[PDB]
Amino acid sequence: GPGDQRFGDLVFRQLAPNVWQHTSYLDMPGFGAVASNGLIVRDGGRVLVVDTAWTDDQTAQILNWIKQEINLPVALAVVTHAHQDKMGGMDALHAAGIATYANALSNQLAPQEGMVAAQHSLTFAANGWVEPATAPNFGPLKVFYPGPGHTSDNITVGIDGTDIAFGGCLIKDSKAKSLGNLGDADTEHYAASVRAFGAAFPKASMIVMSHSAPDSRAAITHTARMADKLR
Amino acid sequence: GPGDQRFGDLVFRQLAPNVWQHTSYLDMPGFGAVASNGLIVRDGGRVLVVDTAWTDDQTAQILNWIKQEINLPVALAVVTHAHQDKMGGMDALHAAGIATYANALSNQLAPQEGMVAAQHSLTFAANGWVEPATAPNFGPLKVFYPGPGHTSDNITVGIDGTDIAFGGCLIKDSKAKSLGNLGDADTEHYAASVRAFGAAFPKASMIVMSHSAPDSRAAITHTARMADKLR
Amino acid sequence: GPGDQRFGDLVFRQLAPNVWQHTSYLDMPGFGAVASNGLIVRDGGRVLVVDTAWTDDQTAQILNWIKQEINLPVALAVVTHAHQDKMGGMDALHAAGIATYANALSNQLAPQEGMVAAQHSLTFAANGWVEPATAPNFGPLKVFYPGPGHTSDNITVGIDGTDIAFGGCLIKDSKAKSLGNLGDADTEHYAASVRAFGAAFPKASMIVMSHSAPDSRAAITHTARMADKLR
Amino acid sequence: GPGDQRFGDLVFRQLAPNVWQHTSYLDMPGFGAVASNGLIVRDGGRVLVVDTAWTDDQTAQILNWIKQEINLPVALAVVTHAHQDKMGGMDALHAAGIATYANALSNQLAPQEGMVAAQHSLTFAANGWVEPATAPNFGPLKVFYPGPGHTSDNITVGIDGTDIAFGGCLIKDSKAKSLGNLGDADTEHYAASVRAFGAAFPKASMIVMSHSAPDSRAAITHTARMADKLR
Amino acid sequence: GPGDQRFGDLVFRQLAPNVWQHTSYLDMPGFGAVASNGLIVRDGGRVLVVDTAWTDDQTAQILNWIKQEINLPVALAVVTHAHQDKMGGMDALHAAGIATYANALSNQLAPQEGMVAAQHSLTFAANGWVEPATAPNFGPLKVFYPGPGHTSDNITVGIDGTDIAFGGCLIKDSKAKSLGNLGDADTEHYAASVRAFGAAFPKASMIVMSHSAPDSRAAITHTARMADKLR
Amino acid sequence: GPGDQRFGDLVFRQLAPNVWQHTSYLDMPGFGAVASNGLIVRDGGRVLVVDTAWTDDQTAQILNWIKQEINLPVALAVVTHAHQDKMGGMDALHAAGIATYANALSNQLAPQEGMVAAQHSLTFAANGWVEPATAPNFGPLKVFYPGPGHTSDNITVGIDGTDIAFGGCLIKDSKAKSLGNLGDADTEHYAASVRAFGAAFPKASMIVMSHSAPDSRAAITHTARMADKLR
Amino acid sequence: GPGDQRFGDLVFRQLAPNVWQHTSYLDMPGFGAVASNGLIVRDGGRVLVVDTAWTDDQTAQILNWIKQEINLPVALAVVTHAHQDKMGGMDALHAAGIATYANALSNQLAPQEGMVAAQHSLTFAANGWVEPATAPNFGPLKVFYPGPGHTSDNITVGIDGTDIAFGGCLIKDSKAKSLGNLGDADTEHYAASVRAFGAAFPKASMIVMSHSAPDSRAAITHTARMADKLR
Amino acid sequence: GPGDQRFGDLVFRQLAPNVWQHTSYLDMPGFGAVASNGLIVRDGGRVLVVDTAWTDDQTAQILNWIKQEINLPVALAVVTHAHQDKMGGMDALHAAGIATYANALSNQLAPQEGMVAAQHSLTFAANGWVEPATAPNFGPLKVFYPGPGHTSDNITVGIDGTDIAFGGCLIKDSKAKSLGNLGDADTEHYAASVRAFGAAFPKASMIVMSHSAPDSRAAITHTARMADKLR
Ligand SMILES: [Co+2]
Ligand SMILES: [Co+2]
Ligand SMILES: [Co+2]
Ligand SMILES: [Co+2]
Ligand SMILES: [Co+2]
Ligand SMILES: [Co+2]
Ligand SMILES: [Co+2]
Ligand SMILES: [Co+2]
Ligand code: NI
Ligand code: NI
Ligand code: NI
Ligand code: NI
Ligand code: NI
Ligand code: NI
Ligand code: NI
Ligand code: NI
Ligand code: NI
Ligand code: NI
Ligand code: NI
Ligand code: NI
Ligand code: NI
Ligand code: NI
Ligand code: NI
Ligand code: NI
Ligand code: NI
Ligand code: NI
Ligand code: NI
Ligand code: NI
Ligand code: NI
Ligand code: NI
Ligand code: NI
Ligand code: NI
Ligand code: NI
Ligand code: NI
Ligand code: NI
Ligand code: NI
Ligand SMILES: [Zn+2]
Ligand SMILES: [Zn+2]
Ligand SMILES: [Zn+2]
Ligand SMILES: [Zn+2]
Ligand SMILES: [Zn+2]
Ligand SMILES: [Zn+2]
Ligand SMILES: [Zn+2]
Ligand SMILES: [Zn+2]
Repeated sequence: GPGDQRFGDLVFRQLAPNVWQHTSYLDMPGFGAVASNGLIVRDGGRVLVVDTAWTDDQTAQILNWIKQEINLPVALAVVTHAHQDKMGGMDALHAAGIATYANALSNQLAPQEGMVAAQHSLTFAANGWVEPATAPNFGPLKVFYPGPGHTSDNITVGIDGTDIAFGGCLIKDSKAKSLGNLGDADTEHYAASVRAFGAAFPKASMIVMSHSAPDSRAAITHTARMADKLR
Repeated sequence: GPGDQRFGDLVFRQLAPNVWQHTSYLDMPGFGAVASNGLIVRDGGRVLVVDTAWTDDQTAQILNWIKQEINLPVALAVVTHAHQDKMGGMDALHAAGIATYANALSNQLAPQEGMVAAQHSLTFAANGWVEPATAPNFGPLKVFYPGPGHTSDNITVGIDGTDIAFGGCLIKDSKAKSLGNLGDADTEHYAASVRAFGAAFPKASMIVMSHSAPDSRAAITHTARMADKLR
Repeated sequence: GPGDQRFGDLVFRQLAPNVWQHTSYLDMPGFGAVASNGLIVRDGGRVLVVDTAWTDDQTAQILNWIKQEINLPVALAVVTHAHQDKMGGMDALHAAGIATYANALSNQLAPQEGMVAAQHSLTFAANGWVEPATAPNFGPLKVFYPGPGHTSDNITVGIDGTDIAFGGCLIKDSKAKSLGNLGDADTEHYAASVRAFGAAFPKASMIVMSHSAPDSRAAITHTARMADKLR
Repeated sequence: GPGDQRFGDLVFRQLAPNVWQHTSYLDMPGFGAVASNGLIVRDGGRVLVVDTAWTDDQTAQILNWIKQEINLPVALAVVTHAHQDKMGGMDALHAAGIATYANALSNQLAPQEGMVAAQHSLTFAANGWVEPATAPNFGPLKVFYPGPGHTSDNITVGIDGTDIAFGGCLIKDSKAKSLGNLGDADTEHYAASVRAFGAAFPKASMIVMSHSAPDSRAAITHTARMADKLR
Repeated sequence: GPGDQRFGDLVFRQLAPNVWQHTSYLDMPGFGAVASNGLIVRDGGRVLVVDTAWTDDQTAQILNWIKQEINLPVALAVVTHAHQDKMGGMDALHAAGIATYANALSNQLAPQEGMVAAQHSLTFAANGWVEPATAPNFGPLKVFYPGPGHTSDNITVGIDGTDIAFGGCLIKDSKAKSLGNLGDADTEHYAASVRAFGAAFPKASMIVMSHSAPDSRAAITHTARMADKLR
Repeated sequence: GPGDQRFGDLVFRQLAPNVWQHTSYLDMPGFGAVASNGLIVRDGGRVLVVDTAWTDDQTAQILNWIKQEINLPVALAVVTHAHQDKMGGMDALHAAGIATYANALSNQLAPQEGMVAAQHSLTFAANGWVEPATAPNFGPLKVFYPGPGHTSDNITVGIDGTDIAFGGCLIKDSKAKSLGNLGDADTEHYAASVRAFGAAFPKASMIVMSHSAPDSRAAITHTARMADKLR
Repeated sequence: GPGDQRFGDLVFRQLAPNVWQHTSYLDMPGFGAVASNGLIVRDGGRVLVVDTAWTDDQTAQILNWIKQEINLPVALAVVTHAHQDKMGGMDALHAAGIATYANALSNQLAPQEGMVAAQHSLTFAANGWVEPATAPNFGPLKVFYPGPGHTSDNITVGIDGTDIAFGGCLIKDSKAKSLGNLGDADTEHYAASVRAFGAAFPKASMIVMSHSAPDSRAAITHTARMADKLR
Repeated sequence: GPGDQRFGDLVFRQLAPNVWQHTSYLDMPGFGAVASNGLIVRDGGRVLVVDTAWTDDQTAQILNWIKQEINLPVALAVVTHAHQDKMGGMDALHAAGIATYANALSNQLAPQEGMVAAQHSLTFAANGWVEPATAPNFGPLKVFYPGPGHTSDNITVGIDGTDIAFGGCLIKDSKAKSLGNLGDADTEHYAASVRAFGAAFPKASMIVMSHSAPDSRAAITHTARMADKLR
């Protein structure tokens, strides 16, 4: 004990001595309140953020929680693709003077997706790993592009020094009944991309995702199996 | 009763309490007067236009008919590809201060096709549906890119709250003897694109097209069959 | 009777049968709650907005008030310069699909001022009046650039069919003790610009401004006199 | 004998064995039908056009008159500034495949003036004469930029081998009561620009202008005198 | 009688009452003097040029021959790809004020090929035929892009009203021992492109090419057969 | 005690509990070893750097000294103009992943000055103070553009919470015999710019400059007097 | 005798009367000091450089060695791909005023690879050989793009008048146990690219590479065999 | 003895052991054959060229003369303004692979002047001297922008190690009757610019110019006196 901290409209669940999952909620007609998960990482003397909340106001609340509970500057934020639940709060990050990073493709896609682009673009080598020159001061954040799946631009993040890997919206939990919103999905390459994510972080035992509590590696396998049925 | 209204050089046929088909004519050496069809949609307190007439003057006549018969501001116009019969009257729309929208590819293609580009570009998700952020205030207009067919950029429009779907020049009537002008056609993907249009609006029973009176879904099937013979 | 309507955190004061002043408030350390004024114009079947509120949330409240009290589409919005109290709520307008307009210089200045640029740029003739081609569907809104003053980009708006002229932050009331925030001011040309505004709308008897209740033409004279002391 | 030829809605007056003045009319509320004048020049085996008519349709009529009465290809057209009466018919010229030329500033100004830009830009030396490299195949057309006056971009044309100089809208006849539309005028430099035009073509005895029948050099002097009263 | 006219360093052979072949020579170490052929077309009252000579000086000689023997303005020139023998004389054309046209790809390729780009870019429909809007005043010149072969950008020209088709360097004579310079060749698509050229001008009986006297359709067949051996 | 710390080839002199002056040296033929001064500021949990050293290697040594003696991340660096002694070490900062800032004009000037541009551009209001939106996380660093002097782009920095103002190369000590390198100087505005710097930081009692130990406000007065003799 | 010259931190081994191999070293955690090889070519009265050293300082030492041992201007440098060991010293070359050349793709890739781009871009024909117009004054340097392998942009250089071909990092020695760093490798096309290199320089008997002493053609064969196991 | 060498159509006069004046001629209707002068400088092991000849062919002859009489690579060429006599032969320099340099303004002006731009742009400090970073390997060539005169872009060159300064077309000989072609002249600043040139090279005793044999400093004084009469 104790339990997941409620701060404002958000929930923070500590996953590791230096890692927290931030959760925000959006009301969707019929589907109740839909949770979206991101991460907060303390690395020495600075905080790293993965994904925004649904909105600018919710994202501001994240920064407030950080200030109150951690009290270290937020050095940077990386967002995992151009959808509202991951990049809906970019303005809040920028207003706070936080350097933001996204896949170059995410920034390209941002206008048509109605999102505000990140200030900096990540570029990835042919093997999927981020080119280090485009990801300065990322520290323990290992960024990997597994290929097109949930979206064309979806990227994933592993946390060095932990057993945690963040699949974002590419990954669903081990009992999910569907792959959810496939509006921007690449049905052909989805399955391969899921498995590439698993191979990129072969030792991760806690898989964090956007819309379900952290699961085991079974989440990866189950998602890839659902994705096979699309091609 | 009564019949199709003649206004100036144009004909307007009411298809629904809030939908009219606008028809303009161009003299083509040998082929008599060739009709081109577009749509006019009343949605609450504003009018939406699909496609221009062959010319700027004819398009001005459309706007005049709207003012006389409907008397609501034309909020926007969407044009379905970069050919004279669909975008020949862009200048008239722009002179009237009407916001115009086309497929991004249509605007790219406009100069080589001798057309004036729309002021705004539509972008489509991988599944063919327009990204909502690029189509503000479209209301009941459901815009879908079925893939290359009549042209590389041809798009289609369904009207929510009705049984009407507009195939433009992609679709021919159920007894057409050919697919017409294939000067910019994608013979390989034409058939698949036609069928994608049909699947995108599976409940539509009135199929509107550029050069023939509204037909049934048989128009879709027959067009796809003719298109099969090209690949 | 009755009095100024309170809606959410905002106040709306009707100035004319088709004109309302919208007021929003921002807490400034020491200066209490500082009011910023804009305008709302009903012109036939559509609403025109002049200036946003301080914030996106407050601006959303403006749109909500319009929907409840007027129930007509907001055809466009024009913002009078790149400062928070005039352009702080651009995102809210854009999210609502409202076409936004600003001085071309305002859009140029927006990034350095930390503002979101308008979607469309206004250009002005040498005499100060907006070039009509860049201001489509403005209706009764007569837009005039009086020259540099409060800022380099500040523009003014007269409302045809009324005795109302909006000076924005260029004009202060007839008893103001100073010209306020001169952080971006052109001290040399301020006085001349104020007088140009007065001459541009010579018949206006109700002068609306950003931070004080509507005043008479004495507001113009008094502001110009204060501005003389800067050069 | 005989008199000025009426062709369609236009009037053509022969000024020289190889020069005609083309006149088109636009209805202006109160000011009756307002004439705008341009020039047509036969130079050997090709026709040169100075200025369009008010509209695209009227400009098409010019080309038709040329074909019927001269029957030589229109090698090029030069337009004298970005206003409707001079550049309102650009689309007609471009549709006919005619190479169009304007002051670089005119093309820059075209969008805000609601005009279609010329395809090619003229650049002028410090002395006001067109740089020959930017005016290929102009033949007897001597193009001169006298400085800002009626507009910032207004240019003038002399016809080599004749006593004719075209002042466009910069020049008014010797009994004009005002300088007309000063909406885009440079009141400071107008007078000097008029006199520069006169000095550029010191031997011209027939001065052609936009809105009045050809006059003598008294038109230049009288215009410059009216312009003096603006500074 | 009589024979092929020698003018300066060039040879002109009349192929039709309004068509001449222009030939220029360049010394290549070992291969003697290598001839390159282009075309000259009289169409009414103007001359059309296909391809330049090897050099600017030789191209100037072409223009001089035209002036002496035809005495009509050269309305335009089209060049068939970005190699020295086809575009080596662009500067001479531009100095003479002649509007030049090339495949858009040719202009893109011009810098790396050490060529001066044409002033205007031709764009081709999916079927290979030039989009008319990009080829104004081409008259009897029917321009067709057969696909990649000799180069990626090579285009071909048929002359309406004659039995002549110009294959440029894509086509070799019916007894050629090789396809010559394949330095920029597309060995995979060469054969298909040759046959597409033949199909595009199915009635042409005189096939003109760059490096050999006009041949029959056997030149097309033989070239395609040689090209088959590359894939 | 004790004295100025020697670290590598550099000297660090503590000016305040959170401010150090960094000094690097470059051998100039005849003028011995020429010192260039910058600043290092500790603000809470991060370090701020003003100006680089002469070279990349020397600048790397600065970062090493910071790590050893302070052990806090360098959040950002601001450089005061595009000359070797101020921006010669940009590559070292960028290699370390440090966000760099300069006057927009400095970045514009960087190529011609042979300098590497900063990653971010500072923009200044008309009154000379930096627009806050372009200077995120600057903390106690108050950046002011005094106008052209030593160079066109020279900027100055005050340190909030101290009596220190940094004039860079604009200011010389109170006994300097000349204004030094005037190769890029604005001789007309130099004097006024010096006095503007003094007025911008009216309470500063320790004036830090590039080439001489910290002096009093007499440095400002004396520099302005020398600058008067240039106009 | 004698042996390989040690100059500063570098080693120079003469391969031919006008060719030297330059070697620089970088400490890699665990892998000892890793050598990277480039070439130096004397061609008449000027020196040509292939590849930089790991660092700017090491590259400066190369230039110093050239000055001391050869004493001819370095006309140009060509770098073989965007990695530290080949382009890490670009700044040193540029500071010395040496014209630098790289594959256009290398310059495109330079930012994401953290490299400084070359000043000029090489473009290659479809057959792999450099387009001569983009490689002026290269002399005996025959530059060939074999296709993607070690990286997407890797190019190779043969030295005319010698038996030497430089494979860079594409080629490993005849007993290498792996293909080394495959972080940016194209595993699919690597093998074919290696063999293309061999075919491009079929007579070369001394194969020079980045990380091993010059070997025979067995290096090519062995590398291609290792590369086969990747696809 | 002996006299000025005639090579082809050109004359070369040796001014110093390492400096030659190159002269080319162009026939101008009435003014006989007009000479234009440039310079050739041997600096160690390479040749530097100042200005081209009137034409590409004449410029090629310059390069041929250099090869025959000096036999050293031409490292670079600098051209002194965008007029035919100074930049008419740029193509010849570029074809030979010679790096060309001009005032940035000259390159900007080149298209309108009908000139081919230099490959590299020179930028000048406020004092008129070229910024060294933009003039690599210039050696003894001291380049100075004296301000607008003959043209807006005219630059001047001094030769270190000699008593020679090249004024180009800015300077006329000590008995010239006029300032010649003032078509692009700045009549206001001409005089001051001439005197600035004189002050920039205060020790030069041989003044070289475009259209007259080398003169004394009296050429400078006399030119400045003629220029005074223009303002
Ligand atoms: Co937002
Ligand atoms: Co039109
Ligand atoms: Co906002
Ligand atoms: Co038009
Ligand atoms: Co040429
Ligand atoms: Co550096
Ligand atoms: Co470097
Ligand atoms: Co040339
Ligand atoms: Ni940044
Ligand atoms: Ni990489
Ligand atoms: Ni695939
Ligand atoms: Ni499962
Ligand atoms: Ni818009
Ligand atoms: Ni989408
Ligand atoms: Ni396909
Ligand atoms: Ni059927
Ligand atoms: Ni205007
Ligand atoms: Ni002023
Ligand atoms: Ni008062
Ligand atoms: Ni053109
Ligand atoms: Ni000129
Ligand atoms: Ni003036
Ligand atoms: Ni009079
Ligand atoms: Ni087409
Ligand atoms: Ni293919
Ligand atoms: Ni055969
Ligand atoms: Ni500001
Ligand atoms: Ni000043
Ligand atoms: Ni003193
Ligand atoms: Ni270069
Ligand atoms: Ni090539
Ligand atoms: Ni492949
Ligand atoms: Ni082996
Ligand atoms: Ni400088
Ligand atoms: Ni001046
Ligand atoms: Ni004299
Ligand atoms: Zn998503
Ligand atoms: Zn069509
Ligand atoms: Zn303000
Ligand atoms: Zn006008
Ligand atoms: Zn070729
Ligand atoms: Zn400095
Ligand atoms: Zn590598
Ligand atoms: Zn000149």
